[PDB]
Amino acid sequence: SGMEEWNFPVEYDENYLPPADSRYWFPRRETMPAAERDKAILGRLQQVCQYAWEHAPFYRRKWEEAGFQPSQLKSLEDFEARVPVVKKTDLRESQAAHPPFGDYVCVPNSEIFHVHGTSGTTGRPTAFGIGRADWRAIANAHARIMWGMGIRPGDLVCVAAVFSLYMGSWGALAGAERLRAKAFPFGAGAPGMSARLVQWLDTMKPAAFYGTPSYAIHLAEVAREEKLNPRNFGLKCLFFSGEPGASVPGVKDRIEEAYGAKVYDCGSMAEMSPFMNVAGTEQSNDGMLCWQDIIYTEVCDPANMRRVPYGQRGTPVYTHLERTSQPMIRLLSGDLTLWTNDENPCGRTYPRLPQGIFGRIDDMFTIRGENIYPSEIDAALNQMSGYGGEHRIVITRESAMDELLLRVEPSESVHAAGAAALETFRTEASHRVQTVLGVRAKVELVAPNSIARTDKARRVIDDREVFRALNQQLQSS
Amino acid sequence: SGMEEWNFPVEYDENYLPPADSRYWFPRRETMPAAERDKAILGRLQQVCQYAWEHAPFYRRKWEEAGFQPSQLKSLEDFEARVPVVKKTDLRESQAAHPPFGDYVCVPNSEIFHVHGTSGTTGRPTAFGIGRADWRAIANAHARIMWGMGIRPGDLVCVAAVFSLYMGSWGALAGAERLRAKAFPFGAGAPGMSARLVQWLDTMKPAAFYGTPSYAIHLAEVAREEKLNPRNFGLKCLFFSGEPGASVPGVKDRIEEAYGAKVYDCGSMAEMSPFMNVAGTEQSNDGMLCWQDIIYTEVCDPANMRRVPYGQRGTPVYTHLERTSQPMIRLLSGDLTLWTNDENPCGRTYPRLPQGIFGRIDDMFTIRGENIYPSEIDAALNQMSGYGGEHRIVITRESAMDELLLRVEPSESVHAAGAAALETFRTEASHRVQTVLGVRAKVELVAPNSIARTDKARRVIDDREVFRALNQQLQSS
Ligand SMILES: CC(C)(COP(=O)(O)OP(=O)(O)OC[C@H]1O[C@@H](n2cnc3c(N)ncnc32)[C@H](O)[C@@H]1OP(=O)(O)O)[C@@H](O)C(=O)NCCC(=O)NCCS
Ligand SMILES: CC(C)(COP(=O)(O)OP(=O)(O)OC[C@H]1O[C@@H](n2cnc3c(N)ncnc32)[C@H](O)[C@@H]1OP(=O)(O)O)[C@@H](O)C(=O)NCCC(=O)NCCS
Ligand SMILES: CC(C)(O)C(=O)OP(=O)(O)OC[C@H]1O[C@@H](n2cnc3c(N)ncnc32)[C@H](O)[C@@H]1O
Ligand SMILES: CC(C)(O)C(=O)OP(=O)(O)OC[C@H]1O[C@@H](n2cnc3c(N)ncnc32)[C@H](O)[C@@H]1O
Repeated sequence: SGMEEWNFPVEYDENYLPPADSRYWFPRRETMPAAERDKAILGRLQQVCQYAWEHAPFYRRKWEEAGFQPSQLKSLEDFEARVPVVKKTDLRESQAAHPPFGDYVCVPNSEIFHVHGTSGTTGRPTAFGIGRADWRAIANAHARIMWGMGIRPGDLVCVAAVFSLYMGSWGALAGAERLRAKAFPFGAGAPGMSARLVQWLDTMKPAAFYGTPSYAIHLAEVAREEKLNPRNFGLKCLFFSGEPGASVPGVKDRIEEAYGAKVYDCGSMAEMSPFMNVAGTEQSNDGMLCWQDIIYTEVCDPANMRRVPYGQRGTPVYTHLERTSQPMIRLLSGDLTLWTNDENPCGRTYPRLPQGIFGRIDDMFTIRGENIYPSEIDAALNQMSGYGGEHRIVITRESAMDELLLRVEPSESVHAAGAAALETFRTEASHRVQTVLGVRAKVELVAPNSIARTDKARRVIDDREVFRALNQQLQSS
Repeated sequence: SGMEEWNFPVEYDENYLPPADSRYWFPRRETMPAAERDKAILGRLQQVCQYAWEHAPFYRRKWEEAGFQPSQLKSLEDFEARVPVVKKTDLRESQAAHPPFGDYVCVPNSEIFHVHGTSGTTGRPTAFGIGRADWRAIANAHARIMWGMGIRPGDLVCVAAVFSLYMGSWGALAGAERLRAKAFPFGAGAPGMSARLVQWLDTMKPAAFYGTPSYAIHLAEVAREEKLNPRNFGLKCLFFSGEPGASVPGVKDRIEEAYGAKVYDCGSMAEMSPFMNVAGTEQSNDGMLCWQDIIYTEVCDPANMRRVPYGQRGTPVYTHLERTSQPMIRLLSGDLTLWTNDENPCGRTYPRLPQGIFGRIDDMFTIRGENIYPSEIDAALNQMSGYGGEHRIVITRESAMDELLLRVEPSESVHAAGAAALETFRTEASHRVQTVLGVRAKVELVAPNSIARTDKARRVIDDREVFRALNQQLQSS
């Protein structure tokens, strides 16, 4: 095949840096005939499915009840048709039965290097247990993809996303470290951090910046209040993940204008680290490329989980080709995208997402880069005695970043107990909701029976102008 | 000497794990006769001074004006008497002239791996540029010291300190990673993080925890409001840095009681990463050991910068023995400590700080693990037109963590312009002070000429009961 350092389990040369003239970090893997890479991906899929069958009782159970065995994997058509999709709810149930990391972890406990996770659910939150070898594989894949964006060794890379449970910032960091770039992990989340960060960007003048697209808009506003020019931060490129925006003109163009630098979209899911497997390149700067030999992406018809033709829309379904810990095999994203397989300006022979990722097959939405499930807001409110049985969700972006508004009904008893009791229920609901979601929601009370009861109810209003036209087009096609 | 992996520049075996029965990660370095290690430290000091002379115009300039050359370094007595101490203000001036990392950086730009830094000063803040090889040296030294605390491979290690500019959390992380412990970088600083963290500690039940001592007290209070038992977090040990507390009975004992686990003190300075060079051990659990072959600590008489005898108090002065990037040679801490050189319960032949570190030779104080210079609060306020020329500083710890209160005079003109103008000056002073300090200060206004003018003024009142007796004893001896 000629594919660079192509084996499972993967074990990249940590000293490899491509020649300075090279556009591609791995010229063969990135430009080889797609049909040839597809033969190699099938070969890999077979090893990964065999590996999961032997080390993941989660997959053995799932595949047995679907009537699938690794011996039945003969083509990519067998892969889409026979292998059932994994849902995030299955992953959550596996961990409830086999904590801390489910019976899909595969690796022994002694191999676990970092513990990360997610927020958003009531009950026990899901944990990520990333093996030592997978951390190196993620670092190596991200450095390759960041090289694709024009980021080079020695470049100062500002990671201005929270360093906590979430894989986003850790992935951009691990990528910067492997690239021999000067990683600058400023982080995020403490009120006051933005005013200090703009001083550090004016002083350090990094070549690259990573965060959420809306945070970069917020930071431009902060730099101006701080009497700083964001055009003088020395930025060559900004790359974002966590939410839609970097492939949306009314978002991307405002960032390119504020900073005078190119913006790159990247990012699938945290369960899919290396999450930059979907990422734009310096020449293919609009939307994202599907880096198929790192993670195998299939854009699927959600009714049958089969690949849609190119030029068509569907839901991304992902498979780890280079992970031994918690490998995801056909994980259903639930997102929507249009994929195409035309000639890319950068020369990479990868499928493309020309407008990035937008929209969902379910009722999930994002608030400041955080996934929000309305069923989870409903479960959190129903755990409260003072809850009056009904609520409404209003999403706005009146300033640079999202605001989540909850209009909650108090019980009649709480309302009768007076203004003090009412205010106590509101603050307790806000505390409970924030602990569950991982983000601050704004909570307001309405009259005890003022909201309509529709016994499934559609409680969410997405009032974000920047996504309105995109939400209407999902209703046209 | 028999000293394990003893060379400069250092290059540790990344695959080395000590035998499971071993108390010491490096038995020879940790238990060898002190006089023999001292001969080796002199040998190292000579290489480090020669290395700085060739690669740091900062040190060449400093030593020339002090009348010192590496050829004059023949004994540890020559080291204390001839080599002038480095002050943090010199480091700040070197960076103003030779940004980004001063002319003490030594390594070429291509070697820089991580950019960190500090807060606390008006103007350009000081940056840390840590080389790739030094990051490995820090990871390796911290894993050795964490092994000394009884932390073992496979142990889940919760790092509940902010992941941003500060070296603290990064150092505990790098240490956990090298130790083959399961690093759990939860982080800190976003309001709401504590309520979620206690859920994660109840669920993940880590063996070890890292943060500030007061944060662990705050977190115990949060676990109780969250209806959780902090005694059921599975903790074996908590290790802290950033502020005094882990060697103070009225602090340490409340933590040991709340969690039912041993507490370890550690931490010198962020400029001195690996900062755990001063750290307690599982058997020498009270106070800290000076791990002399990692960083050379000298407890000095601040009038002449010469070592005080054992049993006496002085200021720690530190020297990097295993750093090529920004190596610190005789950096004056300005802190106070009592050092002793008696037989240690763990068997380590190191000098000991039996009561940790407490007190300063200057007016610096700590607020929630953050260094605060009153001269810097004065400089920040004098940049404001609405400032009335005077203020007072009140430090309290009424709840689990410090509160910094500023009583600020508005100008007569601002006071005459009314309640609106007054409130505008207060909010702007609070914003300016927080941006400078890196921590939220509480700002209250007083009458335009109500504060006494003493043309140097002593504006700070440390009203923290937990440090009162210790502050009085510094006045006795
Ligand atoms: C960052 C985070 C911890 C803040 O918590 P929160 O409830 O949203 O907090 P608030 O809205 O009250 O904002 C607190 C501060 O965090 C900042 N902030 C909010 N969302 C942020 C984000 N996604 N990235 C960076 N900073 C963010 C705010 O601007 C504010 O600081 P400032 O007023 O000094 O500017 C939270 O949004 C989060 O965990 N997001 C994770 C999603 C994510 O970023 N994933 C994608 C990886 S790029
Ligand atoms: C963590 C930090 C960013 C918070 O900023 P701040 O101005 O102090 O913020 P606030 O006092 O308004 O507190 C905001 C939240 O951070 C938490 N917090 C405050 N100081 C903290 C600390 N040192 N460690 C962890 N969390 C901390 C608060 O408890 C609060 O969360 P909660 O109400 O949900 O519990 C700040 O204190 C800091 O940068 N400290 C660095 C010093 C340090 O920790 N160094 C030693 C390494 S161990
Ligand atoms: C991608 C990452 C690691 O930053 C992340 O947020 O992971 P997470 O698993 O928490 O959430 C993934 C979901 O957020 C949304 N999302 C993430 N990145 C993008 C993106 N770049 N564009 C459009 N939506 C995105 C998608 O709906 C996706 O299903
Ligand atoms: C040690 C570290 C990396 O956490 C840190 O805070 O580094 P920094 O350079 O910012 O500040 C060091 C100062 O904080 C105080 N400090 C840090 N750790 C301790 C400690 N363990 N005990 C008593 N004081 C401490 C000392 O006064 C010291 O001078």
